[PDB]
Amino acid sequence: MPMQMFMQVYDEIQMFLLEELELKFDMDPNRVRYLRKMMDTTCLGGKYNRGLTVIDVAESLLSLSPDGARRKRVLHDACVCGWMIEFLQAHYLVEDDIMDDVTVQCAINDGLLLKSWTHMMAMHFFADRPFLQDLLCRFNRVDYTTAVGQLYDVTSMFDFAEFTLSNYKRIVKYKTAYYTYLLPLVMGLIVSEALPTVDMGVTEELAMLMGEYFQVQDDVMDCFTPPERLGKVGTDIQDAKCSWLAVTFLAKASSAQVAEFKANYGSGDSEKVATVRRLYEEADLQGDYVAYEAAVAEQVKELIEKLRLCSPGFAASVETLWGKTYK
Amino acid sequence: MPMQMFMQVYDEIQMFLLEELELKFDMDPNRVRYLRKMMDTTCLGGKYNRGLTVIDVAESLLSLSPDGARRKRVLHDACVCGWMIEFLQAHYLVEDDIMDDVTVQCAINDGLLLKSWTHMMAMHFFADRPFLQDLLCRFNRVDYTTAVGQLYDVTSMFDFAEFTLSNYKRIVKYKTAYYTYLLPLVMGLIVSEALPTVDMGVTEELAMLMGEYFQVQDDVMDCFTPPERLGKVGTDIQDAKCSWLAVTFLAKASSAQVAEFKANYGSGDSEKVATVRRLYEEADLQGDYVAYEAAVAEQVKELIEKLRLCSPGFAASVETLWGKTYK
Ligand SMILES: O=C(O)Cn1c(C(=O)O)cc2ccc3ccccc3c21
Ligand SMILES: O=C(O)Cn1c(C(=O)O)cc2ccc3ccccc3c21
Repeated sequence: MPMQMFMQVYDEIQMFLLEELELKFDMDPNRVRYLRKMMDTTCLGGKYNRGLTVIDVAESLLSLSPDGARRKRVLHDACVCGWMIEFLQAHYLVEDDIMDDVTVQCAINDGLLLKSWTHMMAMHFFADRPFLQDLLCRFNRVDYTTAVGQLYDVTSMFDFAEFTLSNYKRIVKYKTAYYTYLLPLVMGLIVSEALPTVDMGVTEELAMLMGEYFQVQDDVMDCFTPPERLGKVGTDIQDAKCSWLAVTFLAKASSAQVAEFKANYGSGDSEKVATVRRLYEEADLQGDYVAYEAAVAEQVKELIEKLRLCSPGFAASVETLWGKTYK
Repeated sequence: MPMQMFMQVYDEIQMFLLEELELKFDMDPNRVRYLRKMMDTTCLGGKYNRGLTVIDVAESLLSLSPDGARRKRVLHDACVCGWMIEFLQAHYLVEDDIMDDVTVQCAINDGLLLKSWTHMMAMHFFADRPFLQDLLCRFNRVDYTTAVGQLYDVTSMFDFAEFTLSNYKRIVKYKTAYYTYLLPLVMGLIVSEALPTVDMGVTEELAMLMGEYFQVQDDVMDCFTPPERLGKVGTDIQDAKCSWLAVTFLAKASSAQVAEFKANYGSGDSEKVATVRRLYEEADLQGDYVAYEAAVAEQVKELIEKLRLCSPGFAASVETLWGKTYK
């Protein structure tokens, strides 16, 4: 039911956005169809885990409520919010695709339209909701945060001085955790009108920890999960990314090993990448990964309990989010 | 005084944005300085005619008022609004520079930050102004409009069917007129609290006409003004742009001339570009330019009078905007 509900609302948002262009922005059918296809290609394909998280938070607050004929209103709002994040994520992916000629002009334009669509859908569907101003401001701030996080990530090499766990955490927090973990949880709370009933501190902390757990797992999979299983080719080593593997390796490697790492990192050359993988393997980083992740897991599991004592319905949605991340 | 005032407020906005990053977004001095330099490079250099228009509208409404100790408040607000448009323009120019690798990653990131900065500066400087919500919504809608205009422009060739004056007007209106002419005039009215005292219809019409007059002049200069005088190399012919010259030529050229135009347009080849220039010259389009612009001038001069009979102070600022465009 959640996925079927989410797809049903997508059709509603899409029809609104496309008719608005036709009726108010003087768009020709050809461009309207081009935008329908582009919207489908960029917004549909994934697992929708950011969007579905909004539904799961709202669904937990209806079944485990702190109501009647207005249930379908909360679920609909959860779906528009879910699509705002999915469209913002779609916007970032297009931006990333430019980062790595009418095709370039169209990709840039798609990036701009996807972001503008998040505002358009909010302004229409939530037009007379009292939460509209707070929702717009939290969304925009998270978007700024992400772009700032993207700066810390893209310029993490200037070179190895910023390869620290505190800077890694700074990158994860700003680049990933705010829009991937904090925002879906917060949007599900906004639509349920249950925002001041939860400890934001514990939630922010949980979002940053789950973001950390997810990014650490993502960094490790990028290096060790083969392309057919991973879906794409792992490029963190070549790109000289400030990854969890790099910063953990640099704190436990010997001076010679660090010298060997510095001379081989950030190169497209097959043998240098293999030397890096060999160094990670030999420094028992896959073992350290298990312990770091299990220590994060202990911290996550402890904070969910603190949350459950004041906000039970919310803690069970933060538990399902965690289960998805943990597996 | 306007320019000195505008630069003084830029220093204030810049300091706010940069301190906000340092104190609230955990930014290191190195990146703060990098962003100061990028902000200066992208926002400072031009003639500031969009930004200054906001000041000139507010200045006309203080000297020709429909007040006392709150004069400096209106002028300050006019300067923050002026910088919002200058930053949005800076955002579009960066986006255009990508349209024609840490440099590409940084340009994309700069594009995102410049747009996010327009929201950040508005949310801070106008935090408890009652006009904040209306200002944010009008700004965002104009930004969407521009991206839609950029779609009509970039895909004007699909090929010659869209080379009509009504489509040219559609491109100009959405791509240029809304953010260049309508928005600065509207923002100067918002800060002066004189928005419902003016006929929006006549103003929209004037903005679209001045936008048309400016784009027609810009299109003609791109073709005939030499690179040392123009500042840059004219590429409209090569790019196969839906320019005023192209659409006017296609309505007055003979079937053979149109055939000759179609076989030569949209090519980088020096001889084909020269053939296009020769066709424009031989079809007396520089003569037609004078008559089209003078007919637009007659329409502009007539609408300013209608505006002056109800909103005199506003008409004199729309007159100065016009004088700048006309010369
Ligand atoms: O579908 C996604 O957005 C990505 N994704 C995937 C995936 O199948 O790629 C698994 C998984 C687990 C938890 C998530 C939590 C927040 C956001 C995304 C998550 C996620
Ligand atoms: O400075 C600019 O923004 C561009 N510019 C120029 C220039 O010197 O390039 C002349 C001129 C005249 C009128 C304008 C009206 C609105 C926006 C820009 C205008 C403009």
